[PDB]
Amino acid sequence: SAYVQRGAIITSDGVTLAESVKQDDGTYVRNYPHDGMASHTVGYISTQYGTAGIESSMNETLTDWRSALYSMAGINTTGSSVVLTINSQMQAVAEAALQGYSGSIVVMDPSTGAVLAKASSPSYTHAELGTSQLVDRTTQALYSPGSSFKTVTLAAGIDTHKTTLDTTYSAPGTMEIGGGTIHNYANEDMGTIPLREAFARSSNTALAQLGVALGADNLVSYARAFGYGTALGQDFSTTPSLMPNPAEMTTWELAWASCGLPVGEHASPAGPQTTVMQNAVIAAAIANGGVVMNPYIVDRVLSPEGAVVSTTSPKSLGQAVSADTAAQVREAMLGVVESGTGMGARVPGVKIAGKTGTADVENGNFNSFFIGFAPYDHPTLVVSVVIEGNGENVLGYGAQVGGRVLAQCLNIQA
Ligand SMILES: *C(=O)[C@@H](NC(=O)Cc1ccccc1)[C@@H]1N[C@@H](C(=O)O)C(C)(C)S1
Repeated sequence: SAYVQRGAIITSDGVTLAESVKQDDGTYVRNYPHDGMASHTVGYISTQYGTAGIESSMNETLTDWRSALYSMAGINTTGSSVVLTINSQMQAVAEAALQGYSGSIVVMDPSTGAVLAKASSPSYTHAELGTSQLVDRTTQALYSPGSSFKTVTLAAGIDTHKTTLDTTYSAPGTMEIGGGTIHNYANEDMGTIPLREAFARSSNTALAQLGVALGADNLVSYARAFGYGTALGQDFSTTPSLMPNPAEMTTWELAWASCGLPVGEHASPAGPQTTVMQNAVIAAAIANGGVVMNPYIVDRVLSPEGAVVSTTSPKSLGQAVSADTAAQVREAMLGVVESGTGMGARVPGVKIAGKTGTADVENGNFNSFFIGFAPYDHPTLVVSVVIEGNGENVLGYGAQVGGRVLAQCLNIQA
């Protein structure tokens, strides 16, 4: 079977990232041009390091008594190739934006869930497998989403008709909720302000009240309608994002969960805990009139004849919030970037909307998050980013990175 030629893995814009080369021996050596590009996505079949990506998720596609003879094991056959949805140019954009940081970025089409760029850092080359990096931080690492999760809280509060963007909230520096103390960043007392402004400035005190008003059943149900609990990806592996069993939640737990911090202590997992990919699916469903799409990364499969054997169809995971709700959420996210905590994602000449977040992790470090879309009117791309601080002060980086990736990718599209 080592005399059987495996198919190629190609990008949407025709860049071959994996291919088989017949050696004088007869056997084929798996080669990888542009080694280092989209490593986690392209993947590998390694005794030592395991399996990952397309090499393994499309393994069988890539892989008479003519069958006995090893000498004819090639004349008879060749494996079918896989054309990804990844666009090599957008992929380089994301990879360059991650240089010198650990974290990840996903760029997707909101109307279909097609993943156009997917990158994790640090990365590696296939050549190195011959000798942290291996974790795919887009899909197989979980993180506290922090305030990026407030997009869900907000969408739920509006969709259930429990609040509006102009409804005022008290946003004090600290407040006591269910026996515990919720606090705004730097205990900033913002006074009484509309929900749009609490969202823009990312007040934990205000969003925690929305959380408590919604209740645990509503917060979980809406998180799940956005994809939590699903192994996202029609043709790639994502670890499901997690929420607790609502019945086990406490009011304080619910308060922080509504701001993206998981503090639960119970049999079911603490939440929320998200993947970067799940964050993208939320941004996309909001940009997409509330319709959630199951992301995908294979466009089509080709026979060795350079012929189309199948094409992926975009598929919905359901409608998480109504169109009217999504339009209000989009307007709120535009405010974050225009006058709130996401001002760093602004790029002159383009209109960008999103939501930021920052979350403390182990050893006093923190992570920076950004989800968003562009252009504001008729969005054609969505971005999700995490920049892990790991000692460095990365406050605001997710948003700077997100806006720049969005703008560059839009130019690529033009
Ligand atoms: C949501 O992410 C909130 N984050 C925090 O309150 C905790 C935190 C942890 C480390 C450093 C700073 C804050 C609020 N939203 C973020 C954000 O939008 O990035 C703020 C930093 C604005 S506070």
